[PDB]
Amino acid sequence: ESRACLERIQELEDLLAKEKDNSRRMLTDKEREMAEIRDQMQQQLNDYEQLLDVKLALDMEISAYRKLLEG
Amino acid sequence: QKESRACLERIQELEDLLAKEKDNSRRMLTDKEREMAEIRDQMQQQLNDYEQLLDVKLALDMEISAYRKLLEGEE
Repeated sequence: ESRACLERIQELEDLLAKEKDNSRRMLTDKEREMAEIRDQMQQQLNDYEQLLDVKLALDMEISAYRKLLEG
Repeated sequence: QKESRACLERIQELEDLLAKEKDNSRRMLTDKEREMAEIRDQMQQQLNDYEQLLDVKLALDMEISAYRKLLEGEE
């Protein structure tokens, strides 16, 4: 084959290997971002469930106070 | 100036493979990105709810304060 053809084939083989490496890196990183945000969201869901519990415990305190007033 | 058919067939193949890799990559990134914006959206929701419920809580504390004062005896 001609020398100019071999160089172009070689160059494209490189760019394809380079590109497959870029895909692996960009995917790894976007999964890493994904795991950070889904954990952030889990912590938020937990803050809300803890707040719901504090709220539910005050409902019961309210009841005990009503029992003292309305008894 | 000519090149071989086999060579051209091989350059074109690689050029196609390279553009497809770029395509595959763009659309996997796009699917991540749309799933992340969908998630940052549920986090916006969850936070508005939290603030809403914090308000219920703050109002229960005021009611508790008022019952403690109302029941309070002298001396």
